[PDB]
Amino acid sequence: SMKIDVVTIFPEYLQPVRQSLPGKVDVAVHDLRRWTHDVHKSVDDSPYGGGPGMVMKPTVWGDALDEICTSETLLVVPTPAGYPFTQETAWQWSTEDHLVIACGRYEGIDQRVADDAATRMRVREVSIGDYVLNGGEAAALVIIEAVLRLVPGSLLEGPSYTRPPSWRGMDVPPVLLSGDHAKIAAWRAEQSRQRTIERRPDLLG
Amino acid sequence: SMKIDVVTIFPEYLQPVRQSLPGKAIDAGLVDVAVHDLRRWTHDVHKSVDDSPYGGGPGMVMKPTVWGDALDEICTSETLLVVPTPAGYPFTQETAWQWSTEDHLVIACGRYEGIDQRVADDAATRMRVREVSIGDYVLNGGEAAALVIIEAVLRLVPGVSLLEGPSYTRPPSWRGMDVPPVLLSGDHAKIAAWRAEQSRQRTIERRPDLLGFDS
Ligand SMILES: Nc1ccccc1-c1cnco1
Ligand SMILES: Nc1ccccc1-c1cnco1
Repeated sequence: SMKIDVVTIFPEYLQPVRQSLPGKVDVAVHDLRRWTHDVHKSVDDSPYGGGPGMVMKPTVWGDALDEICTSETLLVVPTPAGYPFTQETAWQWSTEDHLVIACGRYEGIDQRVADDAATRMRVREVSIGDYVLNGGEAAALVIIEAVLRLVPGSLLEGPSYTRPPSWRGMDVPPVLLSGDHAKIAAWRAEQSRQRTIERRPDLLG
Repeated sequence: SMKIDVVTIFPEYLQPVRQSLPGKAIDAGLVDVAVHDLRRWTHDVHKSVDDSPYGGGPGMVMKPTVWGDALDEICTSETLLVVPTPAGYPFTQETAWQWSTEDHLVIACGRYEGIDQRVADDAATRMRVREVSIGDYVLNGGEAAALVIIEAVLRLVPGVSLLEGPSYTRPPSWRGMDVPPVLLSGDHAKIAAWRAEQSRQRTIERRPDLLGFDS
């Protein structure tokens, strides 16, 4: 049984993932503006030390996490400056009772929010890849998907084929129709080797 | 002006593209994003898009016939066909910059155990095709990757190294935690330096690979 709370100023981004799950795991989405202070519902402010963009306010985020998090919570913060989120990470988090995902803008959440939370609960700042998003919402979607599909409920993969055996002048590799399953395995292994060399030589060292 | 077509068996799942950066870009007319139900190109009553794999293995493979018809209608020779897949070349910031100047992106979202390889092979005889991974984690399908790609690319469209260090804003003291004094000093040189040192610490600790170190 896993509970996921997402906090975001774009709550509608996450509805189409909440309404996708089967046997209700529970996924709840919260509008950050619930915890604003002022009639203007301000969530960000100018960065100390100058610079472009805006930093998300610690007083707002602090109130939101205070309400939603407990000592058992794993607080996940998608950020370009995060540790890499991997399948290993997904496996670890799949056994957790409570994930809270804090979605911020690219510019960031005041660092004191995470630092303060970390004195009471486990906090994980994570990046899903080396590209820049405008905010953490899309990364939250990726994390939610990768984690939840592992909830009870190396080399690259090579090419796959299905019917028909011949399509637009291209035949399915005859070995796959051979009924020689040791040979098929060996062929697939060689396809995986070639593809890993070509596309992901980093995986080979 | 850019056109993005997304083809998926879950068109409703691509509706998050309607807010945030992408939504604003669409509203401002800098991009048009159209989502297509793959099952529109089926002809049987059960609208079957998948079948069991040749050679054996777990799960199902998406049929080339349906994809071929869909891509025939949506793509031209100028199209950049994007296929998210765990076995793809890495999608990076460099890729996002490159695709940001494209006139037409078509994103094919796969489900089950993948799309028959001949779909990509056939398309490549007629247009540029890019199979890409957005990271080494396993998704159920290409839909979430499409959303990531769209966001990363659209924020670079005209009109729309080292890790970033910590950022701070008001108030200067919060829960007994103070903003680093150097940031309040207005000394642009000392601030630039502190920020450089923070990023170094963070990059070495979290992403040593960026600086050419192990793990
Ligand atoms: N660029 C970002 C901006 C804001 C929140 C997360 C990210 C992110 C996470 N992984 C890659 O990018
Ligand atoms: N795992 C997947 C399954 C289907 C379509 C894309 C992916 C993917 C791409 N990059 C990471 O995951």
